[PDB]
Amino acid sequence: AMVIRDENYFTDKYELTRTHSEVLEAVKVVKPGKTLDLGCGNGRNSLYLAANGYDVDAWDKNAMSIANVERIKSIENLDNLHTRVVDLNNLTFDRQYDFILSTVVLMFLEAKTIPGLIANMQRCTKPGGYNLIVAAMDTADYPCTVGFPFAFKEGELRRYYEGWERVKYNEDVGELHRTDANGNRIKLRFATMLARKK
Ligand SMILES: Nc1ncnc2c1ncn2[C@@H]1O[C@H](CSCC[C@H](N)C(=O)O)[C@@H](O)[C@H]1O
Repeated sequence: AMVIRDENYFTDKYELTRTHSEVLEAVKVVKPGKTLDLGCGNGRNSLYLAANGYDVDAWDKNAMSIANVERIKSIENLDNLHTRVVDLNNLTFDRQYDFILSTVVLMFLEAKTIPGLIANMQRCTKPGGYNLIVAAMDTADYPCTVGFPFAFKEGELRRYYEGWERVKYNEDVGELHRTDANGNRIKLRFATMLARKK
């Protein structure tokens, strides 16, 4: 009978990393609706959203991760969560979405993919709908020497989203989980954006 699905629910039951903070913020303004999670991983954001009345397409290239989302989906009876194993470097999609999110994924994709992928996300977003992106940057103050095949330049994500309402946009310094030669978390700027299409 206990129907609450908070940021502890999947985290504690299935040992997932807690729901991304920007997803927890986003849902304060983005109403439940049709959702697309690009590079869903082990599902921390897709399961949280499906459990809270969003209809979610959860896509990733890691078959083991998608099997894990499927397994949890079955246990929890999340009939509004739909998984696929895909390659974002060779994918085009056509449905209309209320909300598309890609959190800490785009830096793993080929540089040639990004302009077309961003264009596809923007085209597949309903007017009034939202896109949430968090991704690594490469800047003079914080070079990306981590080996990501892609990283945003300073101002680049802003420019992609020039005609959108930027509910949140920043390029703040964050940390990777991985550590450097001295065991200190690697520091990089990340483009974080929550944007609403006009
Ligand atoms: N070419 C590709 N196509 C689809 N997914 C990819 C990809 N390259 C990396 N990924 C996925 O990107 C994810 C990065 S980890 C971040 C996962 C999730 N967005 C979260 O916030 O927890 C992994 O699940 C990885 O498999």
